[PDB]
Amino acid sequence: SHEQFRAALQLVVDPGDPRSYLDNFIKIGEGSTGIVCIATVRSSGKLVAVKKMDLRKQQRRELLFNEVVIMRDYQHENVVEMYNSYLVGDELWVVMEFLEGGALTDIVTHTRMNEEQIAAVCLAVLQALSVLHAQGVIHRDIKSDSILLTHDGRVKLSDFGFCAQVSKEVPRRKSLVGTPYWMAPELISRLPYGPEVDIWSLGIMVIEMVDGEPPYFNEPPLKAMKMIRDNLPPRLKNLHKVSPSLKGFLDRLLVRDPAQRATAAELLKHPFLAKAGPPASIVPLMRQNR
Ligand SMILES: Nc1nccc(-n2cc(C(=O)N3CCC[C@@H](N)C3)c3ccc(C#CC4(O)CCCCC4)cc32)n1
Repeated sequence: SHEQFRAALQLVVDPGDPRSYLDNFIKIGEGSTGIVCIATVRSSGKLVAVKKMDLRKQQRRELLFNEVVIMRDYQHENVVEMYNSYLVGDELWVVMEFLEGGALTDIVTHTRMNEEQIAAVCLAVLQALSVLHAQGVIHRDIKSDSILLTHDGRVKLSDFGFCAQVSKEVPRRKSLVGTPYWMAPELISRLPYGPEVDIWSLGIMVIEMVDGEPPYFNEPPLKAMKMIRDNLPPRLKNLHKVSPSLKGFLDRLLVRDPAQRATAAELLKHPFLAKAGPPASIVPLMRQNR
């Protein structure tokens, strides 16, 4: 029931009304399960971002739990920091860090990134994924929209609306959740899957950074959704533009066998991630000056 769900939420969220100390709401997106705004904290003049998700308009209402239960003040240098969570009226509100460089989607649709910057983004994603897999969490929707930047080129991971916990005891999942063009091959076929789905999506995101779109991004969602199931790993339309180091690194990502996919903890020792430029390398890719 709606009311039982609201009651359960009120036991984990911070009480009261955040509209007391927030104003100048500026809308910035409609991402995953809710709209995302920016507000100023009048008590300080600082800026924060606010994810508003209405319980009434949800496919699965049970998705709202995880990001306030799993990502409850979990700190990490490469993961968007959540400050507070409130239940306002009929919507759940998440207040967090304001990442000012936009999403990575804006860069891959407008410019071409050199291997030195691809390695930077990947180093950050794997750094955060390593810890997230050790603690038992799967992102389950890693893609361009899930990656935010600061003004200084630092990269953080976001959009945990689809994440899940595995930990000990039961260690797998079988839920068909995410974005169609970015998911694993043992996804569309319901099979017990662990953190490795993320890694696969990461590989597809690598493809993004090389071409500006996931394999079969031109086909409608189901038209490609089924299309990847039988096929072998896709390959980039611009493979001639990528060095063999990137190609090897990516060849240990888009492995069809989940038991022969690489693990983020073991992917950090790879050679390609020596090409990782300082975060400043990413800075010229943002809209300040392309
Ligand atoms: N600059 C800035 N800063 C902070 C947030 C933010 N942001 C914009 C979103 C948005 O709508 N986008 C993304 C861009 C492309 C567009 N198509 C759609 C968006 C969606 C979800 C979350 C999330 C979350 C958490 O799970 C992360 C861990 C802690 C709990 C909350 C954040 C989002 N953007």
